[PDB]
Amino acid sequence: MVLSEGEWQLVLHVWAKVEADVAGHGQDILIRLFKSHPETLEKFDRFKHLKTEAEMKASEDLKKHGVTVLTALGAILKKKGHHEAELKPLAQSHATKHKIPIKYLEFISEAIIHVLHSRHPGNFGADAQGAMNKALELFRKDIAAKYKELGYQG
Ligand code: HEM
Repeated sequence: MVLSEGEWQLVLHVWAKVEADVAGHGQDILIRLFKSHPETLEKFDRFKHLKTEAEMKASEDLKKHGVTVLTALGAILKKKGHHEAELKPLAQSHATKHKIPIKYLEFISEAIIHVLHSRHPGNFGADAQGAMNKALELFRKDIAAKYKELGYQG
């Protein structure tokens, strides 16, 4: 898979909007993921005690982790597909430490797209969506490759 320059520009255009409230987005994205796919919460020792949306929104630590996740993702997308060095420490931790199947990266991808629509009603069109989808798909495929490289079936 390869994106056009056009597609990458739309991805980065949308990302600047995320970077205006990273905490806000990172918080909503984690919560969306936890709500839609509750089995993902169980992977988080620090958070799995959070039963409901209202509890999740009042956790400062969940908000902080959202910043962590979006910071790393942002550094990756900014590379426009030349992201191998950024991917390695990430593939390493999520494969060997955290034990996250690739299927869960598809779920958080869907969460990101949803939050982007919720947070940017008039901004985020069919085209930007198509671009973000391809960018996230690229990330998922290349991280799946790095899992296999480390000996893991993602
Ligand atoms: C765009 C997707 C993702 C990015 C960029 C990302 C990034 C990160 C980063 C930077 C960390 C902290 C350092 C590390 O442990 O590697 C982290 C920790 C973690 N990630 Fe992810 N992650 C992603 C998706 C997921 C998903 C889908 C799950 C589980 C369903 C997951 C589970 C975890 C866990 C359990 C930790 C350790 C959290 C802690 O207790 O501090 N990640 N992730």
